[PDB]
Amino acid sequence: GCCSDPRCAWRC
Repeated sequence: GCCSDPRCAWRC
């Protein structure tokens, strides 16, 4: 998942 990565979760 995207929300799995911090580089994405940053905006989750």
